[PDB]
Amino acid sequence: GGMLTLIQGKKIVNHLRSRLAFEYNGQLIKILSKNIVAVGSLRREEKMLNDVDLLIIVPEKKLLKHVLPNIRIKGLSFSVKVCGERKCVLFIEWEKKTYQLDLFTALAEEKPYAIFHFTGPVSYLIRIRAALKKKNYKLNQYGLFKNQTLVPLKITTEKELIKELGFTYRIPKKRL
DNA sequence: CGGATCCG
DNA sequence: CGGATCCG
Ligand SMILES: [Mn+2]
Repeated sequence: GGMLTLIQGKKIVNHLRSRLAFEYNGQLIKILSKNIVAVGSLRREEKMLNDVDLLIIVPEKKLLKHVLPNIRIKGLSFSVKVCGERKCVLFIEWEKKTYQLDLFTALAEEKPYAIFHFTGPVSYLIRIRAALKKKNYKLNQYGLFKNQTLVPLKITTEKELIKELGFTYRIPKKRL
């Protein structure tokens, strides 16, 4: 995959917002734009992008086996590099060039944890998770855990989650 | 099928 | 830090 400018990345994301679907028992089901979240370095507003990352919120657990393994993009030709229920890396054709598109899935209850994780950057997440680890927690893209048991937090949004964990909220571009 | 190498 | 996917 080639490099994208921030503007080029946003044009691709806007194009894909209405064009993602998946096959379920032989029927095409379109993914709702509200269930597609730009994440990764594009969400952090980096000037150049190595790839475009999209998080797909899956409303029902029964569909995880179906969404990414049967993912479809209207119009654009693409190839599958790797694909499973949780991560699918595609090489898409866009204006006569090939780019890397990373798709990730989160279930509804995981959404703020997934937004936090997939926004990154890695260095930011490592220091936050290291701090929680010393207090006997484990943080991942699925939830907050203590002794491998989910700790349910009274939060809905990524912002609420970051503050409930004990950290000041930073806008994505300022996370480092 | 698991060490290697991806993903944030 | 923590997790996902598959080449070999
Ligand atoms: Mn990325």
